[PDB]
Amino acid sequence: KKYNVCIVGGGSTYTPGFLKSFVRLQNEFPMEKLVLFDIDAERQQPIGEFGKILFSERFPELDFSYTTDPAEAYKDMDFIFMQMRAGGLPMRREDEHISLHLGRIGQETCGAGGMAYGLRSCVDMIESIHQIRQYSPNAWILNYSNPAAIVAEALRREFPDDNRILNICDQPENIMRSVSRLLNVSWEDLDPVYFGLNHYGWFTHVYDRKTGEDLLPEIKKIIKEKGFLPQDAEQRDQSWLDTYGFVQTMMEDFPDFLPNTYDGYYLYPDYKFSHLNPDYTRADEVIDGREKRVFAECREVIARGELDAHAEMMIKVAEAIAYNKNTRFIVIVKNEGAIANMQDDAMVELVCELGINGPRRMAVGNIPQFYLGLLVQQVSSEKLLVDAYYEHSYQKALEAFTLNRLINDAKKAREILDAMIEVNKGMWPELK
Ligand SMILES: NC(=O)c1ccc[n+]([C@@H]2O[C@H](COP(=O)([O-])OP(=O)(O)OC[C@H]3O[C@@H](n4cnc5c(N)ncnc54)[C@H](O)[C@@H]3O)[C@@H](O)[C@H]2O)c1
Ligand SMILES: O=P(O)(O)OC[C@H]1O[C@H](O)[C@H](O)[C@@H](O)[C@@H]1O
Ligand SMILES: [Mn+2]
Repeated sequence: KKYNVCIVGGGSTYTPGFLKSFVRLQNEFPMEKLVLFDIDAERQQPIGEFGKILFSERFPELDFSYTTDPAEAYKDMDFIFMQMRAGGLPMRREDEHISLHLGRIGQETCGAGGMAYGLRSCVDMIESIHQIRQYSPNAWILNYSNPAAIVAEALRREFPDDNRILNICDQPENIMRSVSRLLNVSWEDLDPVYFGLNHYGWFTHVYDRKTGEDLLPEIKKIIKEKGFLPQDAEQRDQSWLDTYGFVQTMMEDFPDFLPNTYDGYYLYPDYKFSHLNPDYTRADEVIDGREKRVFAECREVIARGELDAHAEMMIKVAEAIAYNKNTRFIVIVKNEGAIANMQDDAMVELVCELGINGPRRMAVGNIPQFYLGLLVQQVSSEKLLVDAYYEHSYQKALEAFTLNRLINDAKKAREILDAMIEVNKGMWPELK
């Protein structure tokens, strides 16, 4: 048996990493057809022409194509890999610049910039899934598209009976990968216990696979004396090294659990804002860094005619689904008791077994009071935001902005929200 796969967002900077991963895991994940879909034909073209060269060299049998036609992309598909960026990096720049220029953190998925990106994603994600369901109702939809917490909440309401949609994030695994470098072990030999929302969580235990010993006490010891580095620290930009290195401070103020690196924004908004350049942001770093290198690569290959971890995890998720492996991943799922003292309809992030029938979440119980206050505040802000999407309510958006920890003020919320409405004119829902 071989599988038909479609990548939504074929013009993404991560797509070449997917095409090379499909070649490497060719024996683990047998494919018969691959289609790159995108709404930007010119941005997707050099990536698709690079793939034709690559596939000819290393995957001749595979039938590869790139298109901007939904019918060609979504017909008779087994898996849909979604990695769109609603508004693209130019709008990510506006998310970061305007927030920082107005005295709050500007970030891709957290704060005012994340909720602005969330409103754009709600519109485009719901529109895209409806198209997909028009052609292949039973295809497994694996979504990377951000902001994941907001997208999952909106998709929960729009498709309540759809059981083949899974939102995932690679941050929990990247922390496990960083821990494996800390401990000089294979990251596949770590068994975590994790709870929280997307980009807002903590590891309560880090067990060794073979022996079951809690490695978390030793993890904090090496962090205090040596620090915390990403597993690919040699290739990472300086901003990522600072984000990972900041966990040393976080673990000294809050020593119980190993934190998701995104916790630093919510626990240290003053420090994080103080060290962010308002005129040269992370979106500019990506434009000058990853976007430039990847597109230049591809154009080098097209001109000549001849010729990782992020793309591999989604493929491994597809493998666990297609072959009913029931292996453990940290994915986003509906709560309904898994976190016992939070509401049923919250989209939370937990360890789950993954098979043909979807994620099988494991109960965590009642979380401590300190973390309950943090997560309920955030999940309420997210649910109020998609409330504004469904109700066309400016008032719901204002309450979502005010409640959020990275804004925290009603007058600042209205000031930022009004600025966001103007630049997001044709990409947001109406807010009246
Ligand atoms: N969940 C995670 O942990 C995780 C990790 C890494 C990246 N991501 C996400 O992957 C995405 C790719 O990021 P990037 O830096 O490559 O962005 P990018 O701008 O390079 O790629 C986005 C692509 O999606 C396309 N697109 C935009 N709107 C679309 C729509 N409505 N329909 C179809 N295609 C559309 C664009 O044409 C563009 O080619 C981002 O959304 C990012 O948040 C998620
Ligand atoms: O800032 P970038 O290099 O685009 O990467 C940002 C990405 O990194 C993190 O690991 C998160 O898992 C993603 O959700 C986020 O989008
Ligand atoms: Mn993520």
